[PDB]
Amino acid sequence: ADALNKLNLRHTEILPLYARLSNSEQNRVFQSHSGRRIVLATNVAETSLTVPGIKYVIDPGTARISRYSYRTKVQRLPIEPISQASANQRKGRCGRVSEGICIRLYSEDD
RNA sequence: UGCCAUGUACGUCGCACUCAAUAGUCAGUUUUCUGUUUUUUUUUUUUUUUUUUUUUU
Repeated sequence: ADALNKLNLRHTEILPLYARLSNSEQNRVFQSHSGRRIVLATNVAETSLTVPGIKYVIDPGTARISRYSYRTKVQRLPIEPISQASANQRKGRCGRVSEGICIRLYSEDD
């Protein structure tokens, strides 16, 4: 968000979404606008909220995932590449209203 | 308190100071660094920093 607001794209506003987000802000994601909104979201939008009015989707293929190992006896949440099913879900999150394009910031072999 | 017999033997002398000067043996390639003063103090205690994610009579 700071990088995009430093970029200052014309007729474009920057909109976040995550789990700890305010209820009012989560409704402001849902409300209308004028122009283009670049939404930066997480597994919340991957799974639950179904943010509307999205044309294209960027998948870096990256998510923290909870984990619990026997050596450390402690819950961790490492940064791991998302699955094929997670990639397919993030891909399908954009073809709701019209034609969708999923730009994945990694390789097809990967 | 009177007397004491006669002749009877002599000379001259020495001492010192000393002694010097002597044989043969030629030569050693070119070039080089090395070098000097001056400000001096070198050294002084620090700190809290980010967030997958989702459900429970």
